[PDB]
Amino acid sequence: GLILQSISNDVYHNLAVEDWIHDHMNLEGKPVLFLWRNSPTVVIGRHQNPWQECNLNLMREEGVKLARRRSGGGTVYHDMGNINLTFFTTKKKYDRMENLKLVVRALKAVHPHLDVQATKRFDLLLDGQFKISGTASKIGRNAAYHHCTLLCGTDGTFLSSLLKKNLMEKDPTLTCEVVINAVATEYATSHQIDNHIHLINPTDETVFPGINSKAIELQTWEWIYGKTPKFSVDTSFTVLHEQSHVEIKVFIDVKNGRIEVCNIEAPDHWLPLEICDQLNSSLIGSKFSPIETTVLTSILHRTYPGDDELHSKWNILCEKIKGIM
Repeated sequence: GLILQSISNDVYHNLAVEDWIHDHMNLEGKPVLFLWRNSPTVVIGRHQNPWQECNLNLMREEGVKLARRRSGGGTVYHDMGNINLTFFTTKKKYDRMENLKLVVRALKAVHPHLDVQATKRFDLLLDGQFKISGTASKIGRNAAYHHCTLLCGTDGTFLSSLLKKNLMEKDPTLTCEVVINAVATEYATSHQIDNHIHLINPTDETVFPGINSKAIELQTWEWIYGKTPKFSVDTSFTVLHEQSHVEIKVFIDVKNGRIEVCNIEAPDHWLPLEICDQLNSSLIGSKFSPIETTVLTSILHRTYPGDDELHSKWNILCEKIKGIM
């Protein structure tokens, strides 16, 4: 048996460790539990769409990081009140359930007869209502690791905000540290080995042969965003005018975070078509994200003299545009 914890709260590092172990240490009759809490950070499954899950703009103003993990699964929000547990083992001995049950024991060993249990969809219902735990997995040819999160003190409301109830909020002394032990304890017993948690720092590559490489990688926009499977936009929105309404059309095709086909259409009478070209064009092959509003208005504020009504109608466009970038 073996139990490791991380002093760090830098998701990317705490993630790199994950692989390391999976790409390295032999879990053959040598299972490994790894526990680790991260700073506020939104994490998406391997093949998920960042722009779909979170209010990146909101996240942005918020010191809140985004990250994409090598394991499949859906999106959960991490913070200092969120306990991550990864059960590394041989592919031969992989048992999501065994793990969830393990956690329930851990849990009850700290709140005698607490209304928590496993489900069909491998999460954990507290009181049949509030959910408090998420699942994830990753399967190699010989070994497999079942990742999983626990909600001790994370804020559901501040979370709620990033979509498109807690533990301590039930029992104050359910401090993660407490739950971290309770778990480790239970895992100790379950294989019978020094109830000792081997603390670690994720950056220290004397212990971890060349890790920060991976850590940088999982951080590259190319990887975080650039992996998002092909996805398109087929929308519209109307601006007042006058006082009819002038409609706009937007149709973008994205492939690997890069725009592949951008067709932004507006009525020539309201706004010169050779502008919507300028945009569409300076946007093809560009990365899908907010647009530098200096290059933005640069486009024309130098090109087309000074029509305040022009500039004004230009914004209202960029506006609606950036509102979905």
